Amino acid sequence: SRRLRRTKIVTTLGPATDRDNNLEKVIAAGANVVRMNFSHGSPEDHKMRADKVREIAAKLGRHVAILGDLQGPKIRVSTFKEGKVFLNIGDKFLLDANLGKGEGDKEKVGIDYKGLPADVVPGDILLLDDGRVQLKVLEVQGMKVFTEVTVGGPLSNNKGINKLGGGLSAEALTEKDKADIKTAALIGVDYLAVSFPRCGEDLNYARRLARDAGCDAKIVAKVERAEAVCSQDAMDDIILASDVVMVARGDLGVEIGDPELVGIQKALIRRARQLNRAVITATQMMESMITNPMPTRAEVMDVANAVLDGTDAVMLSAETAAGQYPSETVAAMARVCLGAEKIPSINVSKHRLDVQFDNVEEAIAMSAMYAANHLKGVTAIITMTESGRTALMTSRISSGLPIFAMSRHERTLNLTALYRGVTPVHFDSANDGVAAASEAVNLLRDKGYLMSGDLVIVTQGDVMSTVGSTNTTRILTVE
Amino acid sequence: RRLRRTKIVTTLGPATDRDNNLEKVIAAGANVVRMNFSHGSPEDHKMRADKVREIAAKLGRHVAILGDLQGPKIRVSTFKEGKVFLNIGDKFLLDANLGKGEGDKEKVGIDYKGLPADVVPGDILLLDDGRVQLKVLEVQGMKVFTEVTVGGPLSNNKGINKLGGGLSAEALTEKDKADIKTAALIGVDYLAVSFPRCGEDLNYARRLARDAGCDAKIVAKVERAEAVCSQDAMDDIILASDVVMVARGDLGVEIGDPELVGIQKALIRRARQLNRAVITATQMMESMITNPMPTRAEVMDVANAVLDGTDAVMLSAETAAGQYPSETVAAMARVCLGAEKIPSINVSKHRLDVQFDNVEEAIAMSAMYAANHLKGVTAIITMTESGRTALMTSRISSGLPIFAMSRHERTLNLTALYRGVTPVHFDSANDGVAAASEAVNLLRDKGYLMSGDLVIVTQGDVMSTVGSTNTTRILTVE
Ligand SMILES: [Mg+2]
Repeated sequence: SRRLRRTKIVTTLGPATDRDNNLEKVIAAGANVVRMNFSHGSPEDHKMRADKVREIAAKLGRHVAILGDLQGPKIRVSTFKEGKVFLNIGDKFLLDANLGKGEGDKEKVGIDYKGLPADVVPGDILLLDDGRVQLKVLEVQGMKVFTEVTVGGPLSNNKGINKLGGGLSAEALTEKDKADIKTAALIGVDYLAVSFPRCGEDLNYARRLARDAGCDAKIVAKVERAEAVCSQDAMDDIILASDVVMVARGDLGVEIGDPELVGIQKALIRRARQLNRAVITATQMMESMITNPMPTRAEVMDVANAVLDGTDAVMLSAETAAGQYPSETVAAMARVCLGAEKIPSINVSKHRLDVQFDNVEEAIAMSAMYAANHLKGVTAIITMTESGRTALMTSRISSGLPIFAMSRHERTLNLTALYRGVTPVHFDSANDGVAAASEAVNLLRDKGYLMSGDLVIVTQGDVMSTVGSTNTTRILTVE
Repeated sequence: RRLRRTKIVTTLGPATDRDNNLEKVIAAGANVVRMNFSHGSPEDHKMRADKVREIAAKLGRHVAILGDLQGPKIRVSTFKEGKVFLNIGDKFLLDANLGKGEGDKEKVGIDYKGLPADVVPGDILLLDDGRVQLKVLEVQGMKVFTEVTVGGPLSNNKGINKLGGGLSAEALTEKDKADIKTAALIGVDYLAVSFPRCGEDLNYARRLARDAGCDAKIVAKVERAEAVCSQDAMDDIILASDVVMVARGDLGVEIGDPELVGIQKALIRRARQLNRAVITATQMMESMITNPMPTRAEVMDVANAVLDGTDAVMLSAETAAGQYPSETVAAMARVCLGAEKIPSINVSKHRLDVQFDNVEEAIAMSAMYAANHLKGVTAIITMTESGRTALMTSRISSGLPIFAMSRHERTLNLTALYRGVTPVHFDSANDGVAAASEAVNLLRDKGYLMSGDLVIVTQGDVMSTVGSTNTTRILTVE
């Protein structure tokens, strides 16, 4: 009975995590979900990493989900010779769909996204590398787009382009994405994230490609486009077509304003939890730790306010994939989460006043959380669920308490590793009813989670039938 | 045009004297300039005060001046050369006798001669915001033997903190006493007291200012574990203060950067509950000392302090010593405006269950209740010669602008700190509804209000020399 971190940590893999024994150290420091970024590496790199993740998990007795993250369309500026100059005034600058590796410097670079000329009209603003360069388009002729500076700076190889506001029509699933879905299906990823989705139909397309390959992974919608957050209908359309919502702040904040991002993040987290979906807060939470062994105060406050906003999880990218302190960044991130979770605000719920359920399992989950949060002496909620679904519904409700999700399936335990406050715990008993319940309570005891006097809320499916699911709460005393 | 409500406090220094940067930072929207007595001579601050009042009279703006005492210098003194060190169990020593004798081989001087009797075997000293650490082994006489544990570079004059509370240094130094006299000569609007353990410290500073002829409003820098250890300690500090400053630098290093979020939030809420203003302080956009754009985490930090309900957000080096002082101010402003649209920070419970025993506070509260719930209201106008109704009304979350109408320059500069408050000079010689409508028409003629608009006005209307604000008016423009 030590306080358990509730907020979950997603960590991208890469060179920094293959080198030495770092992957193992980042799992030990507390990673719950490992992210494979298909933007880099080859299928054999990702497959080899998947084997070493599962082996390390087996050895450490940890439950670690695998997330596969699709690249989506490369809307970048391609490559020069290596003269990354660009000035500040009103120089002209060309973007030419037809151009290979001619140095920018002047007014020329190629575009990987051939379709940009159809998508921009004079007076549109293109932000390059998150806005550290900007350009105003004067004219579009054929596959050439003639822009002027506005703001300036350094312009390196393959840096991204975002249109201010929505606008581009590049298709979400690139051919590389279809191949990579086949790879994530072979690896058997637990979650599969779709870049640049326009609406929910893009997500349905990716989910079917995954199905046709044999993979029923849960879909993470990457919310990176002004088009996804421009109205509550748009936002609901994306979320409902997802199993997990990923709040991807880099591109999304460049398109709409960086100030308007804070409202939008809070709104997406709140809506995801209302629709019984989990949510990741992502990009580069603790950027400064690519380089330095300690976070920025601002980075701490960022992570902590994501925690207080209701996020299931927070994500590291280059910090763990390419940085100097992979396990250290995890350790720090975990400390920030533990800190922020003490704040009374994120411990209390209204318990969905004015919400009506039409689902017995959700009723059980909601009334168990209500009992749990208000009964003196409760120290844990236990969800015996082979699908994980009770754990998802209970974790939608804020609380200081740990939720223990008991299942016999590796896929369910891995799955639940992403959920807020959920500790997946392997359980395979042959008992049912109160015997299974008490055997789970005593297993949790033997592991250190419960003490001999505690009260525990238990949710279970008990019926004389093959029809139906979780329909039972028990309030038991340990030992 | 929708107006910014969160105020911006900008520290002065080399980068503000240079070129015409002071005026630029004022034009971009600085509402309070901060003179940091840790650096510079008294004549530098006197010069800058003249320059700020010149620029503000020029631009028709009201800019408050805040003076920030240095407090005790708990630092590492200096050494010949020694800006580097390794440590996986290495020994280090602090000895209070030393002027400039080498870091490495475990020696440096302490400027706070009282550190050895405050550390006890097992204590950790975090140096340079914890970038180096030390665990204390032994202390004999005025020497303190430690081992290094966490390490790195140790430059000149870097600070020391004890993990948790502990240190017993006096809050008001002799330098602080000299500088309280300088701040009195300048005539600062706000005066910030470093390292206060309890309200008594603030009371000492305030008497020193009083003896010097200075009635500045006192700003408690909350930098110490001892100040947030309990709700009683926190109230003791806040009640002795006029303004609360969440000084995240030292306090974070003392209680742990994680605990700092909830402490900041607590401190802001309690400040506002007790009818004081609050400033979230130090290095809010650190990145822009060097880079022309802020870090996304800095934007997140800033906007969440807005949502937390701060009166003001503060820039240090960004404006005193950086390359982009006016541009940092403008970035900070855009973030503030963006964050202020979030419904969260626009809406109030209007102090359910709270009872007033002050007519003026009740007038301010019913004023804001009306203003926030009457369709077509576009401004609240507090007619107040002290500003006290502006302080009170602005305690209440709203999207609406509060125009604070006084005839006194010190009241307008004072209120420049208050969240959502725009000071406007007004001096009518008419009374009652006359001066009321005169003020409304001034605000319309200045472009602030449109002819259809409804406004809420608070003032004092009574045929007596007894009392203050006691009236609310809901008027229609033109
Ligand atoms: Mg699969």
